[PDB]
Formats: sequence, structure tokens, C-alpha cells
Amino acid sequence: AVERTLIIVKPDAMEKGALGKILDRFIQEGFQIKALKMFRFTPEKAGEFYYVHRERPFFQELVEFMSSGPVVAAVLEGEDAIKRVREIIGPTDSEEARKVAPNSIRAQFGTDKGKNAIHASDSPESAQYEICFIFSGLEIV
Amino acid sequence: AVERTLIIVKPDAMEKGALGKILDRFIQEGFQIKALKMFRFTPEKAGEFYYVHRERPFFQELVEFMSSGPVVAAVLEGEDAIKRVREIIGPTDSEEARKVAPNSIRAQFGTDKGKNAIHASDSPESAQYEICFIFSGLEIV
Amino acid sequence: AVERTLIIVKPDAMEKGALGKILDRFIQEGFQIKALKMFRFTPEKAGEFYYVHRERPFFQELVEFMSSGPVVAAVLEGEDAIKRVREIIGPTDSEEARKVAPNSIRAQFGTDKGKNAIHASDSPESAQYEICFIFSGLEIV
Amino acid sequence: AVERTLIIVKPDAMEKGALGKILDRFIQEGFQIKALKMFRFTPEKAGEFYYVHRERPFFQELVEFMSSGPVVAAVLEGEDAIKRVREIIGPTDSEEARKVAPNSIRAQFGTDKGKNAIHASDSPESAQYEICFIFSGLEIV
Repeated sequence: AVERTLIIVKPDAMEKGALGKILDRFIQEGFQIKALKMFRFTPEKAGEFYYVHRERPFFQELVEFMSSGPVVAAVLEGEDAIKRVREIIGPTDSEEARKVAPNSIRAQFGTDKGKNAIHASDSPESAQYEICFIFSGLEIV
Repeated sequence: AVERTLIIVKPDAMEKGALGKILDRFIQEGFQIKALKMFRFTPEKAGEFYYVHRERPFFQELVEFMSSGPVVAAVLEGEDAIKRVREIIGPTDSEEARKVAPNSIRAQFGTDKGKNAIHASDSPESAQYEICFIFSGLEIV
Repeated sequence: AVERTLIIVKPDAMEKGALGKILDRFIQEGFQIKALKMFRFTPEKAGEFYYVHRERPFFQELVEFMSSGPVVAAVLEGEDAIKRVREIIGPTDSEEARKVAPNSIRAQFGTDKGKNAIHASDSPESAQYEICFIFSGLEIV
Repeated sequence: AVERTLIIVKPDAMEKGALGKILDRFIQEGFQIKALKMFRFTPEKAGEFYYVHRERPFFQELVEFMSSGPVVAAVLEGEDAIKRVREIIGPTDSEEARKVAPNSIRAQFGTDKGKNAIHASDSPESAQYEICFIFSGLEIV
């Protein structure tokens, strides 16, 4: 099915100068960018975005990191997008990504498990929530 | 239950100068305004907002009217908000509203069935869709 | 000359429930609302908005107050708007406003000099800066 | 001097799939992206953006083209940005760009004089206007 998923380019990848290369990859893989913007999470908004993981040990570190500098979000649309985008980004741990998926976003631009370049929706339920969290319908063009 | 609903002040009420009086009413009724903005629907975006009614005879007239001038949307939060807000706005037909609910928004500021001052979400399912259509999570404060 | 000015309803007036009454007043005085939204200043953005006053003794208190809860900004357009809006809001000190301008916004909804309900651009130069700080051209409708 | 300029990636370059490659170039040239978003000009907003050129013979064609599909704007910051960005994009006519500046944005991704991939502010005065037209201060991060 044609699906929409949310990616967020994280501050580590922003700082490395990888934004354009990352967007280029998803464009060349055939996804339509339906929304795109640079913004800065406040710590409160980062915590709301990541609500489902609020009880995890790493949560405060994640919130701080994702509000530590500007990020860029995009809505990607295409066939099987949620799973296909997860394949393109690679394993959570950027070092594992380098071993098993060398051309994945995280292999190319990630550092480790925390600074791993990019977020993507992990499921249709999270995609629905995450897209609405960042973009209104008025912003989808 | 505490709920969120979407209202939109329509161009007829905007033109009458009723915006402030309408917002004042919902504030005094005890609703929290969680998001608020003036914007202009393009005809395409109005048609998407009203997707569920696309097959109704009045649809093109509605789309045109709701894209004919700027509107103001607000997210209202409170106990039983969806139904309570519908009570405050009154019957669809502003003339009927004057007969049965004289202090309702539509009695006070509506003209007829089409120019009836204000839209409100009609159900929890529509509220979910409508709020996301107009406001991202980043805009709810 | 027809001018545009920026008002911001401050958190004290928001909390008092005065938003609708304040907007109603400017509408009835004949101003066109060209842009309107609820948002929350981060402390950094409040400090940038108030850049010209950064060296004043009250600056940190002002920044904190204006980022302490959501605010609503509006662009008002009309003949001589910058000065006329300043007249409508009244003296900086809400207590003085009650003595000399009883129907002014600050007399009606202000508390003292700091919690004084509303900000308005003080000059054409500040209006130009302030309007752009809060609203893009795309948001003026 | 450190300056800010506005670029807009036009619908021809969007359709060619060049967005990421174009952003990558400006990042690698050392510009800071201070704001970024995808949006769609209405014809009215395109005409306002291009107000200074409203009397030119090509104006309606330009307005139509720039409102014919989504575009992406970015604010670029760096030393001598306005002139340096103009150098990077190359001559107005993409065919001339291919002859004299083969690695310029317009040589790489432009088609002709009208479909020439990208807009950039032509002066500090236009940059000031254009940046405010598309982005508020709240959107610069």
C-alpha cells in the first residue's frame, strides 16, 4: 500500500553536513516528499513526540539530544514506505549498520546507537501520530 | 472525559466583526484555547478538510464559501467539549437557532443555514481528523 | 497613513480570560486583523523579540514573563494604527491607566507595570521588525 | 560581512529530483541553513513575493510557474552570502550557465531561462523582504 512515514534528521547528521545527501537518497529511492521543514524541538515538545518511550532509561538523554539543535523533518510517501524507509536507514546501531548495510543512512552518517543520524516512524500507528505531531494537513503539499 | 474539539469562525462571522465575541464566549464557558490561528483555505484544502461530505449537493458551494476569505480556527479543550461546544453554537440553521437557542453562537452571529457563523467538530472521529488537519502538535500550546 | 502594528496579549491577560474581549475592542475600533496566532515564546525567542531593550534592568524578568505561558499575537491594520492602538491600550502602568483612561485595555485587564495585559509596537521601525519576527508574509491574509 | 539570503528551489528542479543535491551544494560551500520549508505559493502570494517585477512582460507566466507545484525555500547565512550564492547558482539562462559555469546550480539542474531551477535574492534589500515574506523570526533556528 502507498503509505506516509516521518523522518527526522538528527542534530548529529545536521552538524556533519549530511542533510542534502540524506534527502537526495530518499528522493532517488522514489519517495515523494510531501512536507519538509527545519525547526527546533523544545525539550517539552521532544518529550511529547517520544511519549511512547517515556519510561525507557535513555529517555531524558534522548529528549535533550533531540532538542539540542535544529532538526529537519520530512513526510515521505510511497509504496510500503514505512518498512522501506527503515531498510534504507539501517540498524539502530550505526556501527552494526556499517557491518551489514554499508550504504544505509546510519552506516554513512551515523556515529553510534544514540547519535545515529535519523529517526523514522517504526509502524503505521506511530507514523500517524508523528506526522500529525510535526505537520498539519495545511503543511502537506 | 476531557476532550479537544476544533472550531472554525467562518467568513460571514469574520466580516460581521464577531471573532472576539465568539472567542470570549468559549473562554467564559470554561474552555481552554490550546491552539489558535487565522489562515486562508485554498479551495483544495477546504475540500480536503470537508472530505467526508464531498458527495453532498452543497459541497462546491461550501468549499467556495470556506475559501472565500480568511477564517480563524481554534482547538478548545474541556470536559465533554465536543458536545458542549455543539450546544453553545446551536442548530445548523441560524434562523432555527434564534427560535430555540437565542444566546447560541449561530443565533447571535449566524444568518441562515449556509452562512451560519461557525463550524465545530461533530464527533470524536472528526475532531481527531480536523484538529490535525489545521494544527500540528507543535502548534498546540 | 494606513499602517500595520503588532499586538501581543500577554500571559496575565490570557490567564484572566480577556483574549476575546481584547480582540473585540480592536475590531470595533475599526482595525483589520491581518494575522493572528497563539504560540509560546522560548526564552531565547522572547529575548530576540525584545532585543532593543536587552540592556534594561527588567530585561530578564520580561523575557521570563513573556515566555511563561502562551501568548496571542495579531497584526492590526488601519489609518494611524501604531499611535491609535497605543491610545487604546493606555499608559504602561495599568494603575495609571485606570486613573486617566478607564476603558483602555490596560485599565480594564492590566494589573500593574509588568503585568500590563498587552504589548504594542511603539513606532513604525519597531512595528516592521516585530511583525516580521512573529509572522511571515505567507501568514498575512 | 556575514549576510542572509533566500533561495527557492523551483518546481522544475523539484520535479527533476534535485532538491537534496542543491541543498548539499550550499552546505558544502559553507553556508548555514537557518530556515527551511516546503510550501506552495498561491498565485496571489507568488505575485506579492515578486512585487517589484509586477510590470515585466513575463510576470503572469512567472507567477503561474512558481505557484504550479510545491517549492522549497531556505535561508542561507555566511560571509558575502548574497553575492556568493548568486555565483554558485550561475547565469539566469541555464544554457549560458552550461557554457560558462558548468558546475553551477543552473547549469546542472536548469533547463532554460524560465525553468532555471532556483531563485536567489538579488540584493540586500530584496533579501530582507524575501526572507520575511517566507519565514518569520520564529522559524529561523
